[PDB]
Amino acid sequence: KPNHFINFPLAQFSGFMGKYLKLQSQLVEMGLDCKLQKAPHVSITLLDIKADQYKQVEFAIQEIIDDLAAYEGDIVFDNPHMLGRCLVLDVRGFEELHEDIVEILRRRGCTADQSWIPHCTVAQFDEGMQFYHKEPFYLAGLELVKIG
Amino acid sequence: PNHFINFPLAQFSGFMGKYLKLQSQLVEMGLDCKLQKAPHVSITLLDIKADQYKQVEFAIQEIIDDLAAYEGDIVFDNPHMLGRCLVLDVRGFEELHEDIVEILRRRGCTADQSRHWIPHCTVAQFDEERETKGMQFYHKEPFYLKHNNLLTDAGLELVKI
Repeated sequence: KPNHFINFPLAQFSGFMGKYLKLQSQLVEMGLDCKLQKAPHVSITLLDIKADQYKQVEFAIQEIIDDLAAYEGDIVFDNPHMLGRCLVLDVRGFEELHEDIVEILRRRGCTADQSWIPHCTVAQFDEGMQFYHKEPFYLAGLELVKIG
Repeated sequence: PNHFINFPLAQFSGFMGKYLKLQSQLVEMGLDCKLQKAPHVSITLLDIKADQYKQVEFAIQEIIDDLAAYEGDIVFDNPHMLGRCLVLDVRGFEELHEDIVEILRRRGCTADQSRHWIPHCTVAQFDEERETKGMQFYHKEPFYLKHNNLLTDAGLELVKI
């Protein structure tokens, strides 16, 4: 606990990438001691899973993908802020997709953490920034990825 | 093929401003490259055994004592590809290089190569022999030692690999 997680890659959103790299570029100009996040994403849910349950996760993901039009709407990124040692963005528009895939996962006997604040990691620092992107999700990007 | 003598540039806030702005442009274009964190100019490479450290420190110190002979302008320009790294050309360390090499040799340290020495400042290293977009950098740092600052600063260093 945890173990793997279900990921939503943001690298595809050329709109989001534009202002994301711009914010990272800004971190560099200030000369902060940071590690820049290379492949920006949003972790939809953590999992505690054994390899003999991978297929379940597939079907769980498969189910959401099929009914994807239900989860259309706007994704918004805003309010940069610290989260321990990470600079992070607030993500909003994945709440419905989150709680659905958690049900399905538990109904398949996948422990998936029900209880969740959706963020996007920007930079890891060793020890008032402004950002806003409103992304039309509209009309498959979901991965099982292992930690880490 | 062993050790090198280093001139760190991080204390030059003027140079640093422009060098971060250049690195920032790299990040903004989204390039697969690893930025350098402690910019520096390699002054010479040497083949040194760990019992020649004392004699290296002494050469470095011998130059530092005559640092006023090298006062002038470090000029940084021409961001260009040099192998896999993006790299700035550096000018103003030519005598300092010659001299510390001479010192190091009579101290019995083997330094430099027979090939022409060309001094650079590394901006970023790429993954696979990438491309020089029309990158543009120019800066002139004054290189002088202070007189009303007995707090002095940084300078030459001997580093591993």
